[PDB]
Amino acid sequence: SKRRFSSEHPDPVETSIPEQAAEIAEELSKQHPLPSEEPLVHHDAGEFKGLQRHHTSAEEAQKLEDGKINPFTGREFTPKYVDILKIRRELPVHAQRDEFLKLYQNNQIMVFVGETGSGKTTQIPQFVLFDEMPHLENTQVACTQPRRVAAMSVAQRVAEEMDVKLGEEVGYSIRFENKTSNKTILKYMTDGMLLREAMEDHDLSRYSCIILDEAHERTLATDILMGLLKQVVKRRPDLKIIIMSATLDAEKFQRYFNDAPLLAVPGRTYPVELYYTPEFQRDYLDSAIRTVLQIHATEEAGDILLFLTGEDEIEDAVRKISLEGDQLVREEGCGPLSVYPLYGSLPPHQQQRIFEPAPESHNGRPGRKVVISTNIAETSLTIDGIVYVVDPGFSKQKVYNPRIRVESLLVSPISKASAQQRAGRAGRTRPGKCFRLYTEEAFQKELIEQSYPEILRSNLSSTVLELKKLGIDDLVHFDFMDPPAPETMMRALEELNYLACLDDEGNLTPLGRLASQFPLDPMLAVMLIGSFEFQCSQEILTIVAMLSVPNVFIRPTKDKKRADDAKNIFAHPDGDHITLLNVYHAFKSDEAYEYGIHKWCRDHYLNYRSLSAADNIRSQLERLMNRYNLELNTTDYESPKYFDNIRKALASGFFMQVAKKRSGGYITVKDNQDVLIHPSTVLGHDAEWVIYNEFVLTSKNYIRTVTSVRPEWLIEIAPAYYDLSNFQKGDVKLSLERIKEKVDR
Ligand SMILES: Nc1ccn([C@@H]2O[C@H](COP(=O)(O)OP(=O)(O)O)[C@@H](O)[C@H]2O)c(=O)n1
Ligand SMILES: [Mg+2]
Ligand code: NI
Repeated sequence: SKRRFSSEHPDPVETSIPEQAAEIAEELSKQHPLPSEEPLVHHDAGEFKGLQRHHTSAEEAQKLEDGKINPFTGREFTPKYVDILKIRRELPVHAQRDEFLKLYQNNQIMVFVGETGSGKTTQIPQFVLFDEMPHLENTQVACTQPRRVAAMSVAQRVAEEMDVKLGEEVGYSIRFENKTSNKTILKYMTDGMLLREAMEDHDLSRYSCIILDEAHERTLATDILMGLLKQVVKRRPDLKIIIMSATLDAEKFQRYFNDAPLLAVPGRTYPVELYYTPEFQRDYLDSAIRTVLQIHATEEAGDILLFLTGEDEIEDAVRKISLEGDQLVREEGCGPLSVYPLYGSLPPHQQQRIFEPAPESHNGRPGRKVVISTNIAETSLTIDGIVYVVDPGFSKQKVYNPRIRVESLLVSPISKASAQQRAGRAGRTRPGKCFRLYTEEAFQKELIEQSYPEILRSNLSSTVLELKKLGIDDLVHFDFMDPPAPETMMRALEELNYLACLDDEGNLTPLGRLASQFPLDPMLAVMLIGSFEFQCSQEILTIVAMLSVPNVFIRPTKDKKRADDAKNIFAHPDGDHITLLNVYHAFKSDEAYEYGIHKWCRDHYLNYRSLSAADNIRSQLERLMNRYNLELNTTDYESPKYFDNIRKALASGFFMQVAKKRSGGYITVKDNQDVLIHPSTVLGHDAEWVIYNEFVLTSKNYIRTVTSVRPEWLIEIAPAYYDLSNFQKGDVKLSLERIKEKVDR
């Protein structure tokens, strides 16, 4: 039965200021509807006309590959393309090309498996390109990666293998980063971005083929896509699906996909000699740095791959190994050593540096390359020439606390499966070694078998809003390969209801529809959309962007005081959200430009990469707001309302993340949890009530990135949530009781 709404228990949708803005912006759009997406263009000079769709063979394709003229363009192949072509034809998948094609042609859905390095991601989409000829039938081919870096990098690679401009025929699409055009045939993308394209077009009519790659990682977006496409095939007989996975046990995938056929590529990997440590290593970084240097000194030629858990850690490791590395060249006469980082946030031109050849030695002692990388180097891509792996046995993983309902990112021990995959990378070129910084005992006993799929480790808030935009009604019976606890799904509906993205009946509100057009956490989108109603859109727009990137402040452990002093320039007391607005404003100042920008960031102890990212994110966000008719406005700084309005917008999205100061530490509105402010910030005596961006649990529980807020404002902005009937007795409800009555006449 329909829920009743009163002044005592209002409708969260009607009381949502963001909802108002959405309704306003929605109508502005109806005065000028948007044009339909720009069409695709291609080239036919008749190069393919000798080929018949879904009847093609490997030989028929070779002749075209071996022809003068690039069939997809009409221009002629470059001499480097021919060199590359010989190399890539030595990959294992090329032996099975006709076997693969025969399955592609006779089936809608198929499973593909092979060791990392078999040539799945780079080749198979090109195989499909020749048999499908999607540009002739006015379609594309999509290939999804769980990882940003894997998508961008491999797209750069395959563009060269097809001898085409990046962004023209071969292109890539990432969140806030897009290289594509009307010319694009083969599009490598993150599984998240394909999911978003599906939200706008449910049938994905632009793609005659969809390749879900690296399924074994079983990321949240991949699992959803598998669920969708399993339906789409019914509406679309003209669509073909390929599921690629690195694990040879795919039987579960076959059943889920309705007993689809399996193609397996046999392992070509060489033997890898495993080395363990005699006892537990408490500090693995120094253990790792030493192992690398040991190898470079004592071992025969070949390149080293080091697995670490994050950028700051990796950049720190690049520093030390570069330093001690240069010392051995000078002191001990070692061969030269090159050192490259790899992690998620890296720019593309920095990404591609890992493939550079090892330096040539003049000392008669081998020159070498060491790549310090995250789990990206586990299955997602391969670096030619790696004979040596160093495995500290840690990765940055998402954990979930269903009781508290909180997502945390923590460095934690890897699965046994991951350890095997890491070691396997040393045996590609020839026999090689893998040095594990744990004990053979720990590897068998302590490490777990496999990591649970992300769907089980996530809060489903964004997942739910995505599903509803896709037209899914019953979210419990949705076809997930591994269903989440239904309790988690029900919580997400509540939260999105309070955010006024959904009504009490579960239907999308105008806010929800608009919020889904932004690639942000629902809290961030709501905050951003309703921002102009609080007359600070320009400032909130900046703050969302800053929140979309890592902490920009650099605080070396030895240099702490100077770094803190540098930060207090931008620091706003009880303003951590406002601090973010200050650095970005400082970052874009004409003053920092004259100073020189990279030097400015370094001297002020700020990270240029993070701030550069935010700048791009902000631009991409501003573009969405102009498109969907969200007004850009700002209040004069001298105004008494200036900081109030920002705090109001912030509360509008984040009102469910709030804490009140203990009378007799802090208590959180939701769940009534005792917490402490993160040491990274101190608060004055005037902040009884604060909004926090982050819940951080290490032993004791912290809230980070905090900004004070007046509890009155909470009642005004979110009256449905702060309805006292929802609260249980405690310091929190009593205090709330008193703010209510004190509103008089
Ligand atoms: N991002 C990438 C991925 C692969 N490659 C090259 O392409 C070969 C591996 O092909 P692949 O990535 O398609 O193999 P799979 O892991 O997909 O099965 C290797 O010889 C790599 O050197 C590259 O240069 N850059
Ligand atoms: Mg691959
Ligand atoms: Ni049921």
